[PDB]
Formats: sequence, C-alpha cells, structure tokens
Amino acid sequence: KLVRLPGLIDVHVHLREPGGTHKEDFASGTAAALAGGITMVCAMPNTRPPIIDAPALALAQKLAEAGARCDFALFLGASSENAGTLGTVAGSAAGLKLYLNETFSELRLDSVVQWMEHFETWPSHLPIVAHAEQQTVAAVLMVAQLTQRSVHISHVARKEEILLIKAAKARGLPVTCEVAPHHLFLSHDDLERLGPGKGEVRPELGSRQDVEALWENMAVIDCFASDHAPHTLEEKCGSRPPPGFPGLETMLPLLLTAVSEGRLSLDDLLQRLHHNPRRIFHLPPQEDTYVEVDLEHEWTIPSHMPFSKAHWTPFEGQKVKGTVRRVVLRGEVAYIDGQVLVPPGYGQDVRKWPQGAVPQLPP
Amino acid sequence: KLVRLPGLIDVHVHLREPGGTHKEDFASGTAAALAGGITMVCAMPNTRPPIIDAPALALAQKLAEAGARCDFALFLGASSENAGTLGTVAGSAAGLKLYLNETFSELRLDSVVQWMEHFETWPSHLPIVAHAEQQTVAAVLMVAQLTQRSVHISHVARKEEILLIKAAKARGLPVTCEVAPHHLFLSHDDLERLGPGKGEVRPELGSRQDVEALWENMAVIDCFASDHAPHTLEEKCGSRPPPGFPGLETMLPLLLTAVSEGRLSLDDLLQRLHHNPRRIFHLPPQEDTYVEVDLEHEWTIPSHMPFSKAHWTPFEGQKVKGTVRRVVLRGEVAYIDGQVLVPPGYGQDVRKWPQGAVPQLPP
Ligand SMILES: NC(=O)N[C@@H](CC(=O)O)C(=O)O
Ligand SMILES: NC(=O)N[C@@H](CC(=O)O)C(=O)O
Ligand SMILES: [Zn+2]
Ligand SMILES: [Zn+2]
Ligand SMILES: [Zn+2]
Ligand SMILES: [Zn+2]
Repeated sequence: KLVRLPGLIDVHVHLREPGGTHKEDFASGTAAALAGGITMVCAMPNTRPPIIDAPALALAQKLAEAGARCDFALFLGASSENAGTLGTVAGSAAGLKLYLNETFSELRLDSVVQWMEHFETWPSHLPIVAHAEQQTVAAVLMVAQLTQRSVHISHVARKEEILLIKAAKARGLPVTCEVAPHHLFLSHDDLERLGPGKGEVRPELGSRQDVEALWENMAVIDCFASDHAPHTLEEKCGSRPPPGFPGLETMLPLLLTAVSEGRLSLDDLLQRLHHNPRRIFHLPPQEDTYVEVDLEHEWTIPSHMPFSKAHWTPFEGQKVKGTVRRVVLRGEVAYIDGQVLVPPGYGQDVRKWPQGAVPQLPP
Repeated sequence: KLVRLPGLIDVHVHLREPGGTHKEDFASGTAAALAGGITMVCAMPNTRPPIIDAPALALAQKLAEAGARCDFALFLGASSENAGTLGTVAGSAAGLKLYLNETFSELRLDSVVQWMEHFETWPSHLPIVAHAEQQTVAAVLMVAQLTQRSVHISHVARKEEILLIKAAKARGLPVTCEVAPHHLFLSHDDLERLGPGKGEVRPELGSRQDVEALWENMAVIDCFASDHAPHTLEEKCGSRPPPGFPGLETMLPLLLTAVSEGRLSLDDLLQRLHHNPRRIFHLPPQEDTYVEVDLEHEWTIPSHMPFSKAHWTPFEGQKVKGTVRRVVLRGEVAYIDGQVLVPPGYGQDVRKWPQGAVPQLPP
C-alpha cells in the first residue's frame, strides 16, 4: 500500500549549470530531485558565472527552462558590488542569497556594512537567505533587526546555532531556518569511514551532541533542505577537496526511515518539505502533482545513486526503509521505480506563474 | 601657562600582575599611567592565573593594593565554566570582560550560547565589556538585545565596526564603545617601519580608510582607552610575537597634539577620557585630583618611554605637542616632570569606596 504525498520542495540545491556541468546540470540534478520525490527546487547562485546580475540571471533562466525536468526558482546572489542594482529583477528570483562564511563560492562579502546595504536595498517583501555559521547567525540576525525584516538561515548544523535561533524565536524575531539531512544522520563518528576529502562539507559535520540537539529541537526547524552540493569523486578525493555532499536522491529515504522509527511524524516531515518551504519562499502550488512512496521497502544506500553526476554519496552503506515509487508532475508521470519519464525542459520557472509572484503593496 | 585637567581614567589596561611581571607590574604600569596623566585605571583579567574566580580576584586585589600608585578597579573575566558563579563578587569588580576573538588570552568561549549565559547571569546593573571584532560586534550586540541589556565594545579599530555601532545607536540600542590611540594614529602605512613582530596587535592596525572613518565618526566614540598591552621587545621581536602595544605614556601626548591641530576639542577629549568612562563604568570621583599639562612643548617620542617595562613603543619618532607636567592624586603630588612621587601601594580599589559601589535596586 503506497502513501500519497504532495509535491515536495527543496529550497536549497546546487545544480552547477552554468559552469560546473561535469558535477551536475539542470537535467541531471532535476532527475535526481524527481527520484528523491522532489517536484520543485530552488537553485543557488554560486555557479560560474555566479548569478549576481541581470544578464547572468537571464542566462540561467534559459538554461533551466531548457534543462530542468521539475519546476524551479532561481536565487540571486549578493556580491560586494550589486547592492541597489537588483530591483528590476528581484521579484523574478527565488530570493537573495548571502554567503557570509568560507565555503564553495565574487561571493564572500568584506564587511557587515555590505550585509546591511543588501538588507536595506533588496525589496522588503522578498526572501533573504544567509549561509551563516556559529556567531555569524547572531551577527546576521542583528543586521535583520537593525533593518526591521526577516531572514532565513541555511543548513543549521550545530547545537550552538539551533539554540541561538530558538532564543531569537522566543523573543518574537522573524527568523526561520532549515537543516540538511547530513547534519541529522552523520556526525564526527562517520569521518573515519568517510575520510578527510569526502568528509569535507560546510557547515562541517557536527558532534553527536550537535546531532542530538537538532533532533531534540525539531520544533525549531522550519524546513529540511538537502544543500545538494555535487562534486565528482575525483574532486572530493583530490588535493584540494571542495566542500559539499550530493543529497537529493537520499534525503527523503533517510527521513522516511526516521518516520518509520517514530523519530518524527509524517506530518512533521510534510511541514518541513512542503508547507513551510511554500510559505517562507512564497512558492505556488503545483496542480495535479504528487509523490507515491513505499514505507515498507528496506534497502541499503549504494556507493552512488543513479542520477546525480557526483557519482558518490556519503550515506553509502546506511540502511533505509522508504522508497519513492512514483512521481506525477502537473499531470504527467515524471518518475517510476528508477526511470525518469519527463524530458529536460519539462520543468518551468514558478516565478513566472501568476500564482508564483510574491504579493506586494503597490509601490 | 599650564592647563588643569581633571583626573583622567583609562578603562582598558593590562598590568600583567600576577604572572607576567617581566612585562609590567602594578607598580610600573601605574607609574606609566601617572606619567600619562591617568589617575585611575581599570585592569583587564587576562593575567596568569586569569581573574575568573573569587580566589584569583582576592589575590589580584591584594597585589594591586600593595603595588598600585594610582587608583584602580579590577575586571573579572568570563570563562567557559564560570557563568552563574560570580554573583557574590561581581559588584567588587570593574565589570565583566568577554574575550570573543583570538588574541592574548582559559579565555576564549566556545559558543555564543556561553555568551548568552554570561549576559543572563552577570548582574544586570553591572558593566559588561567585549573584545569583539568585525562581525563579532554584530553578534554580541544581538546577544545583548536578546538579553535586554547594554554592552561596551573595546578597541573599535575599523570603519566596518564604527559604522555598525553608529547604526545600532541610531536605533536606540544601549551600546557604547572606545577607541585606542594606535587605531587613530597608526595604520597599515606604518607596518613597514614597525615590522611584522612589533606591528602585531589585536585588532590589527587598520587601513588609512579605517583610520579616517574613526576620526570622521568621533561622535560615535564614547571613550578613549589605551589597551595598554605591554610585552618586552624580545617577545615582540621573537618567533611568536604576542599582540599588543604599550600606550599609557603616549596616549595623552598623542591626543593633545590632535587637540592643538584642531582635530578635536579639549572638551571632546575630556568627555572621552573622564566623563564617559565615569558614567559607563560607574567610577567615583577622585577628591583633590588633577593633571597639569603644557600644550606648547614640542617633542619626539623616543625608542622607549621611561616607565613601562615593555621598554619599546610603536610611536617612536612621532612628533607630539603636549606634555604632562604635574599630577596630584588625592592631595599628594604623584608625578612631576618625569619623576613619580607616590610609592607602590598609594593607589586604592575604587570599588571599595562608598561612592564607588554601583547603585542597584534592592534584591
Ligand atoms: N555546503 C557545501 O559544503 N558546499 C556548497 C556551498 C554552501 O552551501 O555553502 C556547494 O555549493 O558546494
Ligand atoms: N590587544 C592586544 O593585542 N593584546 C592584548 C589583548 C586584548 O586587548 O585583546 C594583551 O593583553 O596583550
Ligand atoms: Zn551554504
Ligand atoms: Zn548550499
Ligand atoms: Zn582586546
Ligand atoms: Zn586589552
């Protein structure tokens, strides 16, 4: 007996096109999304060129419209030069992304004054997301308060961070956050198996106590998002390994396993992979769209999942219970038991749908 | 014709006793203070042992009472273990010091949650000072807001930091700050002369634009404080140079030079070295205490000033106009033209004076 879920949304993926297409492209990354029960993705801007101006966004939109198999929205990225320049295209983007710490990314900012300038100039009704680790969470929260608006914190990975956010929420501050599956299902204890290259990710894998703190504070977690960050094995195993894990194909199976163990409920999962993503990023519904999963099927994660060009996975060898059997996207069968059945280009930019524009007061 | 100033206060000095007495001790450091026209100092807790518990404070109090030539208050330092343990001795200290970045200091904290715990447990009516650089300023400001209290930011050194504080003040937030003379009178341009060892200090020397931004934003600066941080030349020139400059003997002459050039007024100076220190740290007046200075005398800073055991200075070769001629402390001549005339032990702990206790609501 299969369980029907709504179309799930991953608000944090790296699809590497343009410029890193050996790692992933729109076609392979969205195939990976569909296989993981995800029907809508928000693609991060740290591509090559990065999506930091109108011409780069225009290019990315056409690449996505031609390559994507599921629906999508594209982030703009904040740079040291583009504050106050994105107003005409801002509403066409998923939101604005700030990279506030060292990681795989034209996009580190030099000064908190630059963060302020972005918070002041980006339209107030549109989403802002920050990569903000440890004390940087507190710092960007301060900037959000000085500028009287909200912020969404990406991949929370530490007890320190989740408790800070918890304290902010208790004070009524408008902050939301997401947690990635590797920070719920991997820890320092796995670094021996993974090794130092494969194990590179930002935020880094946490201690057992970090992992336990995220589960204990599930009520504080608004969204799950994969931070699908594909790099090839050669890259992960080489002399200067980039940080990141692929995760679209493994996220839902990992979480369904946790549901079957009673670690969270099916509703808890759907709030975090469907409802809260919709409401935080003002993402539209998808007509005639759903995912059928099998919660009984036990399997072991192989050395690589079928679709991502990353062709490796840090979850290799983990036992899971839960499978994506079928995905229907806008009335077409998109995925069945390992076969993707919609072509590159089937996917659409949800920000161009009338119901996908973010409501605003007349300016 | 001499100008009579009130007894000046330096809220940020490192006197190195106990445990680093080859660099400075209470007797030599307070001689340096008097020679610089300073009659009251607040001594930082990063000694050996550090002042992080009642027994260390008790030891430091006796050392200071026996060695100090001018009046003083002693900071407590925050550690990863002492939150919620300092209540009985808190009121006897200058305030609580948090070390939030890498520097010469049992006292880095591991987590912003630890900062929160200190802000929650330290008595609300008593001062808290943070060493907080760059984004850490924003982060500690967030913690202060979550806990609904004030914070004083030590040695602001960057355009980024002063503008962040300016923005916080414009929002009515209770934050004050100080700036040290090296961040007003030295910059990157001096590193060639200083070299990489002598030039080590935290916050590091800023760009010309940082220096210009501090002067332009003088209205935002509540206090000047030396961050007198003596280390010997051998240490500064050796293979692992500690950060810090000695500065008690040079601070007032540098600032008086600026006054004579019309860069700020005598009042601007006295607000920042007397009135604002008093009001932020609840420091008592000193009866029959004053400083006589000569604003006409031109001289060149030598390779070392007479008193500090540091026996070097990064201001060597700078021309100044302005001299401390005489200091009277509580009715005794304490300093005249290079001669200190009060013995070690003349100085007193101002927190033990009835007028030096911080007022509080009945608990
Ligand atoms: N998280 C990572 O380790 N890498 C991400 C960048 C990011 O999300 O910060 C990537 O794009 O490779
Ligand atoms: N500022 C420095 O470079 N050094 C200070 C420590 C401090 O004030 O942070 C010291 O005590 O040596
Ligand atoms: Zn990130
Ligand atoms: Zn990412
Ligand atoms: Zn400091
Ligand atoms: Zn200091």
